[PDB]
Amino acid sequence: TENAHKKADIRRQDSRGNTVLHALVAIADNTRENTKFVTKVYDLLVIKCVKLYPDSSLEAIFNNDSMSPLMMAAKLGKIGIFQHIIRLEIKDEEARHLSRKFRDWAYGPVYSSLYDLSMLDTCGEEVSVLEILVYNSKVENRHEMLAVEPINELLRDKWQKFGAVSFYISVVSYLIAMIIFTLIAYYRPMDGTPPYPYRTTMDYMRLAGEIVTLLTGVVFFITNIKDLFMVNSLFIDGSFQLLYFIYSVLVIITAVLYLVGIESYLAVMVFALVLGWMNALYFTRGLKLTGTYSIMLQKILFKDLFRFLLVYLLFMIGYASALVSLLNPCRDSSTFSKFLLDLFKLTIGMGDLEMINSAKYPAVFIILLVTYIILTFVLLLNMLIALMGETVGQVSKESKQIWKLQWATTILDIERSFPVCMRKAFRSGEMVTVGKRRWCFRVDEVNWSHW
Amino acid sequence: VLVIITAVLYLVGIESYLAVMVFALVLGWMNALYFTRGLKLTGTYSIMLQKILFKDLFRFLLVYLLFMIGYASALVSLLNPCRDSSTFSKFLLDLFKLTIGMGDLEMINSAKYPAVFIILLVTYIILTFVLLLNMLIALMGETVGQVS
Amino acid sequence: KESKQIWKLQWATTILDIERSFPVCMRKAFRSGEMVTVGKRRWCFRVDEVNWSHW
Repeated sequence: TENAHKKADIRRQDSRGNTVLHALVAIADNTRENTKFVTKVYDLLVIKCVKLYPDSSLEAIFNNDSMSPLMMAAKLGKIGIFQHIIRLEIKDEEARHLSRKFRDWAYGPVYSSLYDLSMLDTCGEEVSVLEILVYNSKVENRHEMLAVEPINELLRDKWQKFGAVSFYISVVSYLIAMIIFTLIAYYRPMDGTPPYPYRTTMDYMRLAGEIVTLLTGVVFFITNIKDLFMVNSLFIDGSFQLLYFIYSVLVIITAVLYLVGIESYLAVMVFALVLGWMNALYFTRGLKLTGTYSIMLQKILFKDLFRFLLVYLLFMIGYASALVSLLNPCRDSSTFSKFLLDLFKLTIGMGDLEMINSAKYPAVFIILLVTYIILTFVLLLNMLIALMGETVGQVSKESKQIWKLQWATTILDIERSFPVCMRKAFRSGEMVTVGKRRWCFRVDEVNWSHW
Repeated sequence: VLVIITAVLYLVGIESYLAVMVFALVLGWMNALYFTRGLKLTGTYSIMLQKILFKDLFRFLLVYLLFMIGYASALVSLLNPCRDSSTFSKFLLDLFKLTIGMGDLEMINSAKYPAVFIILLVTYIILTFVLLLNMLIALMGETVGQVS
Repeated sequence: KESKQIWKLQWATTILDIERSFPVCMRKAFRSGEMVTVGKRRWCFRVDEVNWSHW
């Protein structure tokens, strides 16, 4: 840096557009020794950058991906360089305007620290630190990395302002979807021959409600099966998502049955109406912030019972389609309806069959039915072993990791939902004029030492 | 529960109250078998469990009975012609029998609409089977971390 | 303890049973390790390390 022939420009990038600080982040192995000296060099360079260049700060220079060294440390999952940039308080008094941690007032036992929300909550900027902590970083250390000092309180800021509001809208917006469906059901003409001529304007009004009700079930149906291939118990516990799925299944079944021409759609249609008002009983919990261990369990409960239903129904269709292929003489195209009807009844145990006479081939019907029990009984035990093989070893760690992660994940999805006008309204942090003014955040402390 | 049910039935006018009345009498002398333990002072881990067992099975019964009343009251509303006021007694009687599996029904003929009756009954199993697993997950999601 | 023992054991157990399955001709093909001429040459294996001590 200081020489007599030619100096070294600290601001110089590379072919990757990275400066001297970014290489320090890239080698910052989260160990004992390596987290030590990188904090020494990081303080050394920036002060030297200010002393040689008072106009520009070395942190300001971005990359080919427009990344600060603080922005980069979230990507590569670095902690030691992360916790030092956040806890940045420089004694040099010339590189002071870029210091991060401050001391407001020190009335004895109570210290008033002050962290800047410079890049943590980018209100009207491109991309934030906190967004990369949630949306982009795939490093395991993101559970620890959210447990740094300001972000543990920064996430509690916008949770207190947006959590109670967004939850109450979700309760009302579900009630809107129910009252629509009540007006559909009780105002049906009910002749016995569905569908209907949709020419009456006062019947055209309730016709619009089928667009609202059905497509809401369709969106919930196709996104979750995509989310399976590719349980937010904060608001509503994970038992609701399975139950609302069963609500979603019965709607699209209902939509078929009056388009087939069978007038018995009315039983299923009011059936889901009973559940939907009784699904509202999960709204009475309020809001949950303390993580239990059953939260990770109910994902796998939803993961495999949906697999349990599809392995059921494909087997019932497949075995029914199998038995039609045995029929070499003509057989009739209406037999597959009668195979599948007589096949569902056996699993329940109705015994109201139409084709299959168990008195005809008894020694075969039993040994298929006995093995059908054994197939189903093991798939039930695959549920319990997958739960017992989960609640033992590392559930003591991960259930307090994803719960912290999902709590941070949802509140930023709420943050993306608001427009840019309402974004500036409930913004945390205050303007505190320090130096020779910024949007920093007030943090309280209590300490009995340091006298 | 069986006492207040008993008190209704001889005020309705139905003389079959006598079965339920002596039924709870059998339990009450057999409930005395929990008196033989003595007194417990050492805490086990099942003590906090049995609160949630009582917490949710009471919820499990109310989510049952409100669903049975609600679906029975639903099917009366389908009846646009006159229907009769005594049909709701016959809907609810023929609806309890399906969950047990008596098959002694009076109105609902499963031979009439078989493809609908099954897929409602299959989904009725799936509704009940998950609510049973909500018991076990709430117990397994309790006896691990901080129950110690 | 044991679930992270037999899982390590069975992971090693199966891959050697796969190794017994190939003939002697295909055995030499995907052989790990390299010839590094050391001394006054052998089939050794390269291992990386990272250490900030030892200066």
